[PDB]
This record gives sequence, C-alpha cells and structure tokens, in this order.
Amino acid sequence: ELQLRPYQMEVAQPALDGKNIIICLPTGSGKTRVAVYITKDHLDKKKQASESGKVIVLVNKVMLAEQLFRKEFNPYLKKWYRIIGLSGDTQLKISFPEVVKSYDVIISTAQILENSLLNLESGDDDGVQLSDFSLIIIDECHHTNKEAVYNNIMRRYLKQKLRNNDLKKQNKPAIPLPQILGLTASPGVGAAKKQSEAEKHILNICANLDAFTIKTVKENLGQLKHQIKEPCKKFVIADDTRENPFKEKLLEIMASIQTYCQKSPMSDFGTQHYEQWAIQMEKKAAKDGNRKDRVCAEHLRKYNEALQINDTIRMIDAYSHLETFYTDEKEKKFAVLNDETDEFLMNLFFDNKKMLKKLAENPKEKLIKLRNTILEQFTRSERGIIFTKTRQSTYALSQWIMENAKFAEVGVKAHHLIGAGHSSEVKPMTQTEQKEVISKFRTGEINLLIATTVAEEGLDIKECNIVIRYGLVTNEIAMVQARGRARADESTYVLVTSSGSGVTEREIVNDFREKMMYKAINRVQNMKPEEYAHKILELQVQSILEKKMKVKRSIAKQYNDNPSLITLLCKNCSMLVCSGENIHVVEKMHHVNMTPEFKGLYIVRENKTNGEIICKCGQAWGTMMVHKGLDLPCLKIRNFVVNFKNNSPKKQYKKWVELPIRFPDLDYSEYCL
Amino acid sequence: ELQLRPYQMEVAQPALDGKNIIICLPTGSGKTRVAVYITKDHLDKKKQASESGKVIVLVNKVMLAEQLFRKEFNPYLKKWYRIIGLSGDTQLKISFPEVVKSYDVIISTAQILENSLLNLESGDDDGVQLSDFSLIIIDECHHTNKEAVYNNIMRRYLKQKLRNNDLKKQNKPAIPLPQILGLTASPGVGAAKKQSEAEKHILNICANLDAFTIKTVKENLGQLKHQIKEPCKKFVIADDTRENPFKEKLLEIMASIQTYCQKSPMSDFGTQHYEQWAIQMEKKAAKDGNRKDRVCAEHLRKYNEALQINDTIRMIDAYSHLETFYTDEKEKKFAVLNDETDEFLMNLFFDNKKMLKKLAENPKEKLIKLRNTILEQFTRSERGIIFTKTRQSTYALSQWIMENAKFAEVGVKAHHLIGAGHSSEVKPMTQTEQKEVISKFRTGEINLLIATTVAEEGLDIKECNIVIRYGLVTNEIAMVQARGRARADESTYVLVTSSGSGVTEREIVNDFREKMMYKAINRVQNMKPEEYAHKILELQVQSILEKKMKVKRSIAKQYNDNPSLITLLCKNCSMLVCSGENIHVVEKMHHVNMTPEFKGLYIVRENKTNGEIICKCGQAWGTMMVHKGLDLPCLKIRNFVVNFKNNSPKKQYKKWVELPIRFPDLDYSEYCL
RNA sequence: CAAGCCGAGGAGAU
RNA sequence: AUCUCCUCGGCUUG
RNA sequence: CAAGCCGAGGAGAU
RNA sequence: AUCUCCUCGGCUUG
Ligand SMILES: Nc1ncnc2c1ncn2[C@@H]1O[C@H](COP(=O)(O)OP(=O)(O)O)[C@@H](O)[C@H]1O
Ligand SMILES: Nc1ncnc2c1ncn2[C@@H]1O[C@H](COP(=O)(O)OP(=O)(O)O)[C@@H](O)[C@H]1O
Ligand code: ALF
Ligand code: ALF
Ligand SMILES: [Zn+2]
Ligand SMILES: [Zn+2]
Repeated sequence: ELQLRPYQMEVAQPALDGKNIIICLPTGSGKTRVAVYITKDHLDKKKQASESGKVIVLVNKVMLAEQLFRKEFNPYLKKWYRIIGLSGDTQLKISFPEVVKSYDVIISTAQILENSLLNLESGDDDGVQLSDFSLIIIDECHHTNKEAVYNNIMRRYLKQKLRNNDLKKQNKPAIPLPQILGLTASPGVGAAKKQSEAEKHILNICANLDAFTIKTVKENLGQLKHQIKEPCKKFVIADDTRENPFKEKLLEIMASIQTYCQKSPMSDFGTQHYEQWAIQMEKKAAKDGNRKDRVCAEHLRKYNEALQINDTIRMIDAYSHLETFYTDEKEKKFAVLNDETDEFLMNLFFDNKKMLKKLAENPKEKLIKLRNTILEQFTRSERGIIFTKTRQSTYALSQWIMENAKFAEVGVKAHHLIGAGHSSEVKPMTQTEQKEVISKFRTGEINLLIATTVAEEGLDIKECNIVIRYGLVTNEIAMVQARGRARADESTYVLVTSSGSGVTEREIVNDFREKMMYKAINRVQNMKPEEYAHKILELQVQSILEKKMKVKRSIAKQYNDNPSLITLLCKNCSMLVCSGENIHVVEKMHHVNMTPEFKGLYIVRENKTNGEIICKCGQAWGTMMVHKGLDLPCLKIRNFVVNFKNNSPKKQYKKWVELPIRFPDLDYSEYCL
Repeated sequence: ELQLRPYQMEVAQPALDGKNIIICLPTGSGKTRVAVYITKDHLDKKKQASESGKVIVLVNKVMLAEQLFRKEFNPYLKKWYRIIGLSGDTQLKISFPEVVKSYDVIISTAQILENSLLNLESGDDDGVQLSDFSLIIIDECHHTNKEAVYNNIMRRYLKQKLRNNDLKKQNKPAIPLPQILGLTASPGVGAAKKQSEAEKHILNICANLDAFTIKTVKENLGQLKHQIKEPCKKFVIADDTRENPFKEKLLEIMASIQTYCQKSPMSDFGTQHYEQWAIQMEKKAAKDGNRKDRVCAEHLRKYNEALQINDTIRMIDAYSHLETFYTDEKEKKFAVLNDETDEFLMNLFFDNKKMLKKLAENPKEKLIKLRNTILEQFTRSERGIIFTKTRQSTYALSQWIMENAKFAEVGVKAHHLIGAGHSSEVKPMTQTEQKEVISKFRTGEINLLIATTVAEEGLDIKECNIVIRYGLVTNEIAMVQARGRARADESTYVLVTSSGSGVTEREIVNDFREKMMYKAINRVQNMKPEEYAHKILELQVQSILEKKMKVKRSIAKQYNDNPSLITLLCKNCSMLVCSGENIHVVEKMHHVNMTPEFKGLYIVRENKTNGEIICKCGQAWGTMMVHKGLDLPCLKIRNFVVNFKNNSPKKQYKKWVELPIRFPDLDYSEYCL
C-alpha cells in the first residue's frame, strides 16, 4: 500500500543504498513518508541480506514520537516488522538496552538513548552501543548545534568513525557504524554575515551529521511549487502615541520612588538595560546588606514589565498583575507581624489605588487593529494561530477573544495554549493537557489556537488556514517553520508589531536569511568531492577536539568540594542563619536543616499542598517537602547569602551546584527517637 | 516416613541451625515439605535441648491454612506433636493466647495474631507476645510490603530486635526473639527501573524479614530444571475492526445525550479519563445541586462499560446489563410516583429499544479465535484455566462455553469461579462455595476453571495442563505465579488480548521483570557480610522510623470530633434532611435516624430480606437493619451531601470515618414506650 | 444464605 | 499526592 | 494534579 | 565572556 511521489523517490534514491545523508525539503513534503519508505526498504534489504536490521528514530520533542508512532510509521509498517514508541511520558518498563534487540524498530527521544550510553560508560547498567543499531534516523537535524543532545550522540559516533579510520590504516578489524539519515526543512544559519560563513555553518552541520550531501530536489521542483502554496505576506505596524495619562502618572510615581531612593538610572526607563541595572543594584545591596534598594528595584521591574506588556496587552492585565503582587507582599507582612520605605511604597499604592483604577479604566492601540484584521479575515473566509512572546500574553489574548462580543457574533472558537515547565512565575502546564488541546484543534473543535514558540516547532497540523504572528520574531529557522506550518491551500501570513521597535527589520532579516539559506545549499551541493571531504574531516576533528578539551576543562573546573567553610546568612538581614555543617542533603538533590535551633529563627507560613518558609523580614526561603513521611524544611539558596570564613567575600549564586563546596547527607540515625 | 530431596536439604541446611532466612524456590518445589521438615527438626532439637518448642505458621489466605493443615503439615507431623489449624472461618472458640501455649504448633492467618497483639497492647485481653513463640514461619513473603499485615508483625518484631540490640550494649538481660523462616517463589520488584533499585527492593524485603540470606539452589539447579517443565509461551492478538454498526449507533446516542447536556468531554470516548471526568462532574453537580449532570454522566459511564466489555465480551451481556439498569431505574420512578431530561433518556431508550435489540442481534471478534484455540488444543490433548479482569467476564465466558455446541461436542466440563466480597455491583461469593469449586476441580469433575486474580495466588492444584490468560496482566509477581501454577508435564501458556492495547508490552515487561528478579537475587546473594548487615540495619531503622511517624501523623490527623456542627441534605435535591444531632449511632458502626419527622420525608421501598429507602427524587439512601428486633432505618452517607453551619462548604465523602465530627449513640430510653 | 462494618493489596488515569 | 477500577483478610448483624 | 532537581536551546542588552 | 528574558528534554518526590 506504500506510495511514493517522483520528488520523494528522487531525493531518497541516494539513501536507498548506503549514503548516510540529510534531506532538506519544505514542510508537508512527505518527509515522514520518505523516512518510512527508506526504513521499510532498508529492513527488506537486511532480511534479503541475512543481516540483522535495526532502525532507531530520534525526535527532540516528546509529542512527535507519538505522532510518528500513530500516523506515519506504525500504520504503514505494522505488518512487516515490529514497532514500538518510546518517550519520557511512556514508561519504558522493560529496558532500553534489550528493547533495542527486541522489536527491531525504535522511536525514542534522543535523551533516552544518550542516558543509556552514559550509563554504559559509567558501567552501572549493561547499556547499549551504536554498533547494536544498523540505521539511525534524526528529525529536525537543525538542532544539531554546539553541544546539543543530537550533537553529543553524533560526536560519540564521529569519535567512533575517527577510530575506525585510524584502524583502516593500522588494523583491518573495525567496529561497524550504522547508516545515518537526517530529515529537516531549514538547516539554518548561525547568524553568519558572509555567504562563506553561511556555507561554513552548513558544512559544520554536515560534518556533525556526516551527511556528505544535502540532496535537495531540483528536477521536480516545479511539482513541489505547484503542490505547496506559500502564504501571502502582510506587514502591520503601530505607534504607541496614546496611553499618555496613566502612563505619565505611573512614570510620576516611578520618579517619586526613584528620588526617594536616589537611583541614578544609568539607562532609559522601559528597557532591559534598566532591569539589568536594577538587578546589579540587587546584587550590590546583597553585598552591602542594606534595605531600600532591592524592594524598590523589584517594584520598578514590575512596573516596567506592566508597561512593556501594555504596549502589546490591555492595561487591566497589568493592573491585575500589580495588584496580585502587592496583595502577596501585604499577606507576607501581615503573617510576619502575627520600614518607612516599604511603608512608603505600600501606602503610596493604597492611597492612589482608587485613582489608578479609575485612570486605567478610562480610554487612552494595536488591539483594535488586530481585532479589525482578525474579524475582517474571518468574514472574508466565512483555523487561526497567534504567536506571541509570553504565556500571560496568550491568556490575555484568549480573554480578549472571549469577552469581546464581536468574536461571539462571528462565532470563532478560541483557546489558549502554552509550553510546559516552570519559568519564573508562569504556571507550568501538563503534557497531557497540551496533547488534549492539540487533538481538540485537529478535530476542528478549536478554530483559533494561541501558542508560544512551542507550536513553532513540530506540533504538525493537517492544515492551518490563518497564521498571524503578534510581536514574535526570534530567528530565521523559527520564522520559516512557522510560515510553513500553515499548509493551507489559501493561506494568510501576517506580522503585527510596533513601528518603533526593530521587529520589521528583523522580519526582513529572516527573509534574507531564508534566501541566503538556499544561496548556500545550492553552492555546497556543487562542490569537489575531494575538497568537500577534506572540509568534513577537518570539521569533524574540530568538533571532537573541542569536546575533548571541554570535558577536560569541566573536570578541572569543579575540584574544591570542601566539607564546611562558610556561614549562610539571610540576604535581607545579615544575620547568622546556618553554619557550614548544620545543613544536610537528601535524595542527593535537596538541602535541609534539621536542628530545632533553626526552627526558632524562621517562620512557617501556608496560604493556599506544601507550605513555605519566610524570614523575620518576610523574605521567602523555601518549602516543606513531604518525603518518606518527613516534612523536611527545604530552603532555596536563591534567597540567601553566603559569607566565607576568610575575607568574608559575600557571593550570591541563585544555584547550589555553582557552589563548589559540598554538604553532608542527612543521617537518619541522627534524628533517631 | 518424612522424605527430603537433595535440593531441599541443600536449601534448608542453613535454617536447620538458627539462621532466620527466606527460601525462594519455584512453585511445586516441595517448599511446603521443606517447611514441614524444618518444623519437625526444630521441635526435635527443642525437645533434645529441654526447651519449649513453639512454632507458628502464617498464611495470607484463609484457604491455604486449611490446605497446609490437611495435606502437608498434619499428615506428616500428626504423631510426634500436637497440631491445630486456625482461621477466620474456623471458630477459635478456646482463645488465641492460650492455644499458643496448648498445642505447641499453630497454623493461622496473620490477621488473627495481629489482632491478639493489638488487644494485648490495649490491655483488654491478656494477649500474647512474640516471646511466647520460638519459631515463626511465613508463606508468600512477597506480601511483606509498605505496611502490609506481615509487615506490621515484622515491624513489631524489628522494634523488639532493635531494643534487644540496644540492651546488648547497655544491659545483659534481653527479650528472646523467635527464629524467622520465610517461603516464597517470587519476592518481586517494586517497579524498579535500575537494577540497583531492584536489589534495593530485595534488601528492603530482607530487612523487613531479617532474612540475612536468600539461599537459592545453585548446585542441584539442573535437577530442578529436569523436574519442573516451564510452559510454552504463546501470544495472541486481535483488532476490533468490526462491530461498526451498533457501536456507531451507540456513539450517536452518546453524542445526542452529550449535546443535550453540553458536556465538553475533556477526553476521548471509551477511556478511564472520560469516566474520571464524569465523576468529577458528579462532584460538581453535588456542589451546585443541579440535575441534568449526574444521571447523564452515570448513563455514559454504563455505556462506556458496555463498550469496554464488548471489546472482550459478547454484546448480549452488555445489552442485558443496560436493560437491567434501566429496569431498576424505571421501577424506582414507578414506586416514587405511587424531569424532561430523565424522561428524555428513558423515552429515548424505550423508542430505540427494539431497533437496538435487533441491531445487537446482527453479526458485526476475539471470541471466535479464543474458541478456535481452546477447541484445537482440547482435540490435540484428547484441565484449563481462564484469567480475566472482572467477574461478569467469567460468567459470560461460562455462558459461552455452555451454550456453544462445539464445546458440548468436545464434552469439556467448565464452571465459573470468582472472588468473595462485595465490590460495587458484583455479587459476593461465599468461602464455602469457593472451597467446593476448588475441591470439585481437584477431583477432576471440572475440566475448566475460570477465575479472577484469586486463583493467581495460592489455590494450589496438583496439575493444571492448560493455562490461558485472557486480557489480564497486572504485575510480574502475578504473571510468574500464574505461570508456575500449571505444574503440568506438558503445559501450554497462552495470552490473549487486543493488539491496540499495551498488554503485550506489559507481558514482555513482566518477562524482563522475572529476568531482573534473578539478576538481583544472584547479586545480593554475593555480598560482603559487613556491608550487607549495615544495609539491613539501615533499612530496618528506616522502616521503624517511618512507622513511628506514620502513627504520630495518624494521631494528629483525626482530632476534631465535634458533636453537631452540620446539616445533612439530599444530594439530588438540596433539601434539609437531618440536623447535626438527630442522628444516632448503633453497634458503634451503623447510623440511623429515629425521629418520625424524618419518616415524613423519605419513602420506604422493597422489591425482591431487608428493605431499602429512597428519596422523593428516587435517590437510594439505605436499608432497614433488623437488629435486636428494631427495624432501624440505616442510611449510607454515600448517597447524601453535607452542609457545614458556617461558609456552607458542600463536601461528599462516600464514607463516614472520613468525616471527623462524631455522632451520639442511640439511647434506647429515648425510644421508651 | 443475606446484609452491613474495618483495614489492606494490586493495576490504570489525573 | 489525587481519582477510577479490581483483589485479600478481620469484625458484626440477621 | 502539585512540587522539586539536572541539562540543553533561542532572543535581547552589558 | 557576562547579565536579563523566553522555550525543550530527562530525573525525582508526593
Ligand atoms: N505518496 C503520496 N501520495 C499522495 N499524497 C501524499 C504522498 N505523500 C505525501 N502526500 C501529501 O503530503 C502531505 C504530507 O504531510 P507530512 O509529511 O505529514 O507533513 P510534515 O512532514 O510537516 O509532518 C499529506 O497531507 C499528503 O496529502
Ligand atoms: N521428598 C519428595 N519425594 C518425592 N517427591 C516430592 C518430594 N517433595 C516434593 N515432591 C514432589 O513435588 C511436589 C510438591 O508440590 P508442592 O510443594 O505441594 O507445591 P506448592 O509448594 O506449590 O504447594 C509434589 O507433587 C511431589 O510429587
Ligand atoms: F515533519 Al513536519 F511539520 F515537517 F512534522
Ligand atoms: F506453596 Al504453593 F503453590 F508454591 F501452594
Ligand atoms: Zn531577614
Ligand atoms: Zn432528593
């Protein structure tokens, strides 16, 4: 039942017989089916050759593993050969090393294979080796970067290949190397100004993957052009001339606070430079142990945030954010009670809270023209996607769609999607919820999906009529991927952003980067085999050598590991909180203090299933981890300061591993009875 | 007359002189006779040593106690020493504490000993202590888990041992500790990915049992391999491609109901996630007190059940289940009479009942291939067991065997067996009936026994030629036990399940778990005695400490016990049903309401020797318990809602003890005259 | 034979 | 940690 | 479902 | 090289 198209067979012909290559075709070009056919043919050849046929497939995202196992690989190849799909969400309850030699076909995330190989090197597990495989297939090869995971596996393979090459001249016996196939659409450019540098980057990618070709379609290119229709470009610009009253009032309170705390800004208000200066002042206050510096800096950062989102988000969201932050602060202080500067800030906000609320309520936007374009397009159509910067922006957009009655009149369905993980005050989503949202959009129940960069990569959809980016541009690879994600016969590509910012210049930069992409692929494809191979060998040895010395330097970097040489103090108040030995380590990951003498210092607080800790000052410290029954008080070094026993050089790390000195584990015999 | 085999003596030699150990041999390896010989030798040594010899045997199942008392222990050891067999079914009319010091040999379920020790601690009874015994023997040691009953007894013993160890350094006098012997075949793995974690689990088991060895046969292993023949593996797969017409019609009515009640599914149809969402909506409706939510959710759950069994059961059973459920509902409503949505559901079923019956009657299965394999094997043989998920599945299989004429032509005898207890709409069986069925199968009168997980553990049979699992896999321990239960010279092991499900992956996972078992036992057996003992002591103190703080937390959890602070309302209709004090408690277990004012609210209903109660809405509430003459109306909190006097936070418990506030007992003087 | 109560174990999904 | 689904033992009542 | 830990990638500013 | 801001994967705990 397997089917092929003339361009598919043309591109895949070299790979049918050896030729460990890369295939760079646009999105929705059957690349998945090309890989499926190549796998089927390779396994058929292995069976005909009376040789073991092992195929492994690597995908950076967890979801794409299930997607391939469900839609392309298993349905077409279920009957002939055994198939299994592995992932972090999936419980590989059997093992990796033997399932390698059980099902003859593996689809797994790269990190699992990497972990298995590291375990083998450590010797704890029997482990697996690349020799066990006969064919390695990689999706989204552009991620093979300086030391990405794909790059780690490929560096191991390339060290093996270099050893094999050395033996070729030294000794006949050699370790077999599986064939390598890579699939991508935009290999990418490492921000290279010179087309020489662009082709250098392309050759670096090839060397990392040992591609020895790109093998792009040239004959049936007209057929592809007919098949795939590029979306129509559209540029939208805006100016934040309005918002004067409330913005001016907010700036006035900013200036009042700044003069109260005499902060020479050393930058213009409303920029990342100002936030960096504020954080540097945070650090300086930590090294000096004074107040009046960190609280005001954090408040200014929050107001700057509010302003930046306001340029792209409605005020109500910013005001709610600020109100929640101040509510949390007030609850902290109220719990602690049970200075004139914190009082100044809080009482200033309380006194002006009503007037600020009324002032934000008044009129005086990108939002009005965004609504105009969206509804005009929807009537002109009788799917849509929004790409933005931060998750709260997606939530605000969803709220705007729901509340506004015009969208209800149109009846467009919408839902907010965001990435997983905890990212500094954005709620972590769950993978199952992401799969649910994607499936709901696929079945047509959701007509408008708002997503962050997550949807840019993978997250394939059969068609997406409308792709409207909203103030998001990062690089050419993301731009091209998002553009190709439309896959609709009649697509509409729109970019919305402020004219003052450099975002339009960035979009045209990405356009030229795409053009330079092709300008470099066509060049590299036409190169002398001898000089070409010399370049690949050079780049391969470069990568291997760099990795070797990187490992050496990492070994040489972390060596001190002293038992106890410091005193840990509260950052807000320079008081002796803990010694260099009273701390204990559990699970080899978490830190705790068990002596009750500490319990007389900190204050437990719980308002919400794990409580938290706070200082006498109100500074948050950590949580109460319920492990093995024990409610161990875990503390985050992110909210503490260190004082070495000698010279008292105060240092703040935000992180434990950055501290070279180690702490002892918790001996449960100590807490006997 | 006692006999031993070289592997038996080899494994038992360490235990002959002290050495409180575990013995892990495959099934049917004489383990029972090994225990009998060890007991006999120990008692002979005690007599020769002029010391009291007390032996106690613990079995988790009630039936195995009688089995050991009948087949292995008493017949061989009747003459030399007194023997008695205790159990829940058996009436220990004398007492436990003195029969400990009466017959010199005890065979009892662990729970009885546990209860006696708890009574001793409470002081109500004179009680018994482990010191009274000289040897404790445990069967199926793998059940010694986080706080299993075996684990509770072993934790008490280990606290005693820790006290004795402390005295060893402090004071010469110490409390003697009886020797400990354990018998098992598959100690098990706690779903451990790392062989380090597997051996950690094994060491945890040893510490709980103080085994200090495993002592597995290594020398005569060839003799065991020759003696015991492993069954031949066989994998059977199927796809539910058929069933399209009636399944599609059922899905259509599902969709009609869902759109009528606008249930955003938040999951795919036909999965436990959908049922969980339905129950969450049950809870939400309870907190809001609206209809149109719970009835439809329950109907959808019933249809989802029907579908799931249909994948593995004939439709007629599902249709009969649905028909009985709707008949019960209609009888409820008819009794109540003597909304448009309940009417919608019931009238929809009535209108389509004839067409649904005809549609289920038509053709379009795992059943056909199951019948094929069963009959082909039976002719190829000229006993059989089926393991399944739910009891109604066993009943359907028995009906299929009886009705189908092909089995009659073969003449295979078959009967259905299931576990005891009430498990949410599956009839509770009786222990005597289970013993009857087992004896009938043993005597050869039954050639095919269908059983649930109950037959997996214990329920020993001299031989079982055929073991065919049918869509049942839970863990490696159950798999290995069932596999070894065959014990036939020429066995046939078969696993039948759908290809779409992950059941085959599970079976191979259990296979690798068995392999990892041996990979960990061989490792632990070869360990340094000092480091080993350090690990056992560590794990023992861990268990003791965890149990201590668990008891402390349990004490700290249940403290409120308020007399009357709530109002109890009907879940279906938010009406005031009872106050916080009008309820009374009897037998210290049952709850009742005595005031006749309540009798004017609920409706008594009886259709069948205890009647039941229903609301004005038709919601079932409870029964009429005939205790001490009184027909007290007992109500199940499972079908009610609570409303606290303050803040009215509605909460549903399904259970009484979960409610921390207590109710008064029934004072019979109140109901005088 | 029926009903009820207390605890415990395993699997699946959040 | 939670929810669902299955299984074991002990106790009581009739 | 919640929390925590390890690594990695991209963009911006010094 | 540093700081900031965003995203991915793996692990653990409950
Ligand atoms: N052999 C073929 N015959 C007909 N159509 C094909 C064939 N191969 C691919 N296609 C078309 O190309 C598309 C393949 O998209 P796909 O490769 O899954 O996108 P992506 O690679 O981005 O996941 C399908 O929508 C299908 O209609
Ligand atoms: N000393 C012996 N001499 C001969 N045969 C023995 C001896 N001990 C055990 N056997 C054989 O081993 C089997 C023991 O099975 P048994 O231990 O009762 O199974 P389980 O332990 O699963 O209940 C018997 O069928 C018997 O033939
Ligand atoms: F392989 Al794609 F979108 F190009 F999933
Ligand atoms: F002791 Al057995 F089956 F192994 F009863
Ligand atoms: Zn402080
Ligand atoms: Zn009611």
